[PDB]
Amino acid sequence: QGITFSKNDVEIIARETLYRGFFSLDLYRFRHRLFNGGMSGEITREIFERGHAAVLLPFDPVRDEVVLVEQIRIAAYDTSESPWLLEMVAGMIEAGETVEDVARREALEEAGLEVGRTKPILSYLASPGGTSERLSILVGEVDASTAKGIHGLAEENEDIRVHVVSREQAYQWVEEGKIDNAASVIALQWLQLHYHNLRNEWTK
Amino acid sequence: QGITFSKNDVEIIARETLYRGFFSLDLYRFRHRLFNGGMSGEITREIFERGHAAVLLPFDPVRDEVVLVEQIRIAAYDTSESPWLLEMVAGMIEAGETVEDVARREALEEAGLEVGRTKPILSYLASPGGTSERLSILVGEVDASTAKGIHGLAEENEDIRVHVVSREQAYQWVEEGKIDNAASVIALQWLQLHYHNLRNEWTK
Ligand SMILES: [Mg+2]
Ligand SMILES: [Mg+2]
Ligand SMILES: [Mg+2]
Ligand SMILES: [Mg+2]
Repeated sequence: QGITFSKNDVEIIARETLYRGFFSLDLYRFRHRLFNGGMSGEITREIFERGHAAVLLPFDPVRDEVVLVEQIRIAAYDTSESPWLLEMVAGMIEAGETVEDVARREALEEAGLEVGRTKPILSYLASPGGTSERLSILVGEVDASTAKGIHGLAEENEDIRVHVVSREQAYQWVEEGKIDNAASVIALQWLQLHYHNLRNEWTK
Repeated sequence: QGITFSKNDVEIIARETLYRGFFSLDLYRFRHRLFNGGMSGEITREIFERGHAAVLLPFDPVRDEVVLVEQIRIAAYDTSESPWLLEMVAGMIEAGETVEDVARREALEEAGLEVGRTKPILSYLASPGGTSERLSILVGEVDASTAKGIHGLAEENEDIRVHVVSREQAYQWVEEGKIDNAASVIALQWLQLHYHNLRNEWTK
């Protein structure tokens, strides 16, 4: 069971910078084994290179509440009723940083929140046919009564409003499509599948 | 409760295509309302434009099984032990096509699967800080005993292997990180939250 081939079965011949700006787009040139027993020819794929992220689900296990952050995401505009989204605390991981240190820093900058205990949720590839981006989600213990107001770093044009909802309310917003970004959907579905055990662990 | 601002509260000044090849990278230039009042100055964001996708979770409600498709995703290479991933049937939506039309066509091309009934799962933004991509997931009724072999369009260098596993095994592979692409994580978490009702609905 499981996948068929490993890194022994693919060679990346070269990568070519197609675009270099804030982010990059790279042409990967590679060959790989085929399920029928042969080797492919040279394949090329355009890959959006934008680094990787840490994501924090801020969960108050005493109150059974979730902290959401609201901010504009212009890329949502063309397919959404509004480009302002309800999301998880999150940010890019820079060289030498840990997932958990980024999560804590962003929780303070984006929601004014201190974080207590943490546990991993899941680490996922956002859209691996066209981007390398991986996002690593943690759940962090918070006191949701301390989560309120307008945050974000103005010098980076980051304008963020905190919302506090019950867990059940956040999950219903997923089921209704009011929360519809991957990081939040994955985190809140995970929470709906693990909240009993997590609340026990964090309130004993 | 809910979001604060709408499309009336943002002005997209211009979009500039910075790169065009198979996909595009666009620079959005815009200004938007601020939570504390007033308007931002001009902000620019680089946005990866690659269209939008339909995703099909193939679920056999008689057997409580899912059909997975395996193929290489070279963008996974740098952060994964292998770039061959276990994934949902999925494909790009072309002009005029519906999510359902694409899901049914791809199920045949990628897994040799006829699909009976379908239902919506969720529609999500893959990573809206840097890409506009939206993926719309359906669950599709299949006979997993018909699922086997190698598929994909060899003329597009699409080499795909079918795997059939129990729902429980697929979900445990999500928990373990062996399935870690957003579309499959979201779909299989949804299935874990809804399978009892879905099996009752589809075996009446
Ligand atoms: Mg952020
Ligand atoms: Mg931030
Ligand atoms: Mg596909
Ligand atoms: Mg296909």
